[PDB]
Amino acid sequence: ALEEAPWPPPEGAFVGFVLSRKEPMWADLLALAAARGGRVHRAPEPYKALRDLKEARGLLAKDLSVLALREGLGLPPGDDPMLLAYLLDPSNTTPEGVARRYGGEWTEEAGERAALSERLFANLWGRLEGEERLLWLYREVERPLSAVLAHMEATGVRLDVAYLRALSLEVAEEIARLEAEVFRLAGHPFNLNSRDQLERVLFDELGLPAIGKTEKTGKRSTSAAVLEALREAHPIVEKILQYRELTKLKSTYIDPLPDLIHPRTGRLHTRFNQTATATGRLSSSDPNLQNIPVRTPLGQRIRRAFIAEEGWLLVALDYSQIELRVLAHLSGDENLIRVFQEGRDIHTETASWMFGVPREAVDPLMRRAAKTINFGVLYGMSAHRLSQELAIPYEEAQAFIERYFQSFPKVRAWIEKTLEEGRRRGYVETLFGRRRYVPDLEARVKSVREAAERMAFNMPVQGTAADLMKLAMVKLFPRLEEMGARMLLQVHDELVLEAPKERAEAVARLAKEVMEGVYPLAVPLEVEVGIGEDWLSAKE
DNA sequence: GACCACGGCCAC
DNA sequence: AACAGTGGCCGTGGTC
Ligand SMILES: O=c1[nH]c(=O)n([C@H]2C[C@H](O)[C@@H](COP(=O)(O)OP(=O)(O)OP(=O)(O)O)O2)cc1-c1cc2ccccc2o1
Ligand SMILES: [Mg+2]
Ligand SMILES: [Mg+2]
Ligand SMILES: [Mg+2]
Repeated sequence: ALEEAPWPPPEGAFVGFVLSRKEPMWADLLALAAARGGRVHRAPEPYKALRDLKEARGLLAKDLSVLALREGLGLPPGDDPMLLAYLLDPSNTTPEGVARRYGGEWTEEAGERAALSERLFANLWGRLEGEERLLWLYREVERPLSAVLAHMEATGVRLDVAYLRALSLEVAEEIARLEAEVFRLAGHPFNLNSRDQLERVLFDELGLPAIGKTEKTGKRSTSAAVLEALREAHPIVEKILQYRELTKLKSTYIDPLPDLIHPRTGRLHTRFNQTATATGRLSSSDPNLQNIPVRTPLGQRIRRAFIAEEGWLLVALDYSQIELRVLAHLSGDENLIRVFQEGRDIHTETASWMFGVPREAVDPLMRRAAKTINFGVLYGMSAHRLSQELAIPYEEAQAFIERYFQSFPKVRAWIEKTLEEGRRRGYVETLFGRRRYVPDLEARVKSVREAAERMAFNMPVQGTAADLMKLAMVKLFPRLEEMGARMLLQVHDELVLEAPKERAEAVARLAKEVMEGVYPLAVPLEVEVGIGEDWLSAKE
């Protein structure tokens, strides 16, 4: 940890390493070091020294394991003090912040990162002695999960590049037509992408009324909620919303994604961040593949670009009404449990209410609208906003929210119990004991307290569902290798797999069973599954 | 070139 | 916009 011994290190040492850049699939490995006892080992040539390691044990283990897979080396991740910190407090999200909480410094030298990994592991493992529930989540979920994510990251997903490039041009021509239509209505040209320029045109030059203001700077907002509020008080607004949709999808997905294909795989490689969220969810970045478009007809065209290798099929599995089922288990609502022990669909039921139509005539776009509504209401939405999203008088929306919860009395009782317990203990917890600390529950400004309250009772629900999915991933991944299949993506309550066409149907059937039986609840988990040549087909 | 705050908006 | 929650990436506008 200050003293130096010749490479290689002894078995079980802690590793540090420096990458030329944050993405492991794209990084040059600039330095590799390892630490054990009172000694640090430094490698003369980093790529060769990788061959010597049996596992990756230390800070950001998964990242080094991914780079090793890229080179054809099986170097699974083992212990990672970031995972210990994240289980102790999920505000622990980066090495910089962990080190300056638990007794070190994160620099840019591999040998220091290795010596830091050594101490940070000893400190945090000691803080976890006696937290049997957190130790369980570390050994049975997070640590084995890191290996699953490393393989997902190194495998990647195939993308139809020539398609997206052709699509970029069709979208550009439609963007330019819309720009010209707005310029004409404004009587002049300007930067439609400049929020501040648009504000002035809409609210000063034209007379349009300003419905709301931005948070930090108090400017007149031009957000969709504001604009759609007057989608007919001027047609220009209508075109602006269509321009925004198109430019958003072009600059975020259509244009950048094609330029991210890796030269040695032919595929697109995301990163699955395991200590990035306050609830236990994963996140995805560089690029985010958890927010690929899907809701609009153009977003659908984009999602179709995600395709199976030649000779394989994509398999898509998605839990049914997942947080609603979890809520049933957590709250013990007899009436809510029943709903699911009878195969009812509350998303479909709210849509039938919303659109005045029998359950037989709800289509997939209707039910999507009802999902946002049902979860909006659930987690604390206000009567006022609902009346505005649903386009109905204030008093009509007040009432749905009343009936929504009368249905299931035990829910509000579980909310209040969770908060009281969170006020007493400092934190709220998932079914498996994952914690989120929420101090503001006893803040003296109502607005701050009530926000903390909404964050606080959402966490056990969203975080239990994430625990279940993570555990499902951990159980499923060994069965996929034995069938010659691959795990490609996770989108919170959804998995995408890639399987040989000859094994696709068996793989689907199997993955569904594992997901549904991951951890029986007081309510059955149902999983929808589809198979197709592309990401969209598989979700149908 | 690198970093940042902000408004805004995609997904779950 | 807002008494829904959880993320990450865009362009703009700005500094060093
Ligand atoms: O606005 C939201 N707020 C929120 O907190 N979530 C959470 C809660 C859900 O259980 C979980 C998984 O989401 P999801 O798989 O899409 O939905 P569900 O599992 O409940 O239902 P199903 O699979 O169709 O049967 O994500 C989702 C949405 C939402 C709204 C929407 C509209 C379109 C497409 C997806 C959507 O997602
Ligand atoms: Mg679902
Ligand atoms: Mg889903
Ligand atoms: Mg730069």
